[PDB]
Amino acid sequence: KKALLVVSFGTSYHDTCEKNIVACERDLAASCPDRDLFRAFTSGMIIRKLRQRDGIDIDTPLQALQKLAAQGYQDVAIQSLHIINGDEYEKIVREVQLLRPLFTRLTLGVPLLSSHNDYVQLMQALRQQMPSLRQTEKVVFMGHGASHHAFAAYACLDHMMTAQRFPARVGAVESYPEVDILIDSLRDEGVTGVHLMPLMLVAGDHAINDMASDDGDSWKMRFNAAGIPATPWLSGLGENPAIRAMFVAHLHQALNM
Repeated sequence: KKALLVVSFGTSYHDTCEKNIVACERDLAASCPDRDLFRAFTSGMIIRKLRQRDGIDIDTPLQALQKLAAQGYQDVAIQSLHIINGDEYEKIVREVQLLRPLFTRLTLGVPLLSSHNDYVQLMQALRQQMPSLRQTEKVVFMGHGASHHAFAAYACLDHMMTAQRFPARVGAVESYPEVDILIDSLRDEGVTGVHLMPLMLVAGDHAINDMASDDGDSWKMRFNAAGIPATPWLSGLGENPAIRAMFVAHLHQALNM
């Protein structure tokens, strides 16, 4: 009796959830034909909202594993759908370690950016969702998170793209790298237009409001005011099959360790 537990931050937006979370959940479940698929969200705020508005009861990672032990699952494999290997992920690391004694085997895969090779692979994956570019055009990715794990990861990715001349740049909403610096920089280089894409699992309010909207504080209005027309592409990273494949590869690395 084996289980597969897929852990996300969460979203209360059904459509982007279905397109990213569920799509990742499905591929992960499908690569484990002998496991039952279970879900857990981490964000209390999202859990409460789905409960009050939809009647949906989403377990936390602690509630999910306790219910799995009560159902007789002795071996549970867990994959978290995080981009950053940081604070959210370490919280799941602790909770898994705590509840380990309830099971014969508990295994946990790691977030997207957890080694040099993940950065390499993630940049290959991102290249698959980028539209055809004019040479004065670039794609601009919008990350989220101000922790030191998150912004260093965004900077590093920007550092690698720039060095290798990948036709994209990475910024982080209200974090680093800063989009105003990026805008200045792209303007001084002669950038003609940009494609804004979320560097996030799902397209939530950050992507809808801060990245793509018509509010004057959005990244696309600020690119436009700098004379660099911006076209928003509201899709989470879960919609990209190359990213879903990285999640799968991480689940199987953990199982194989």
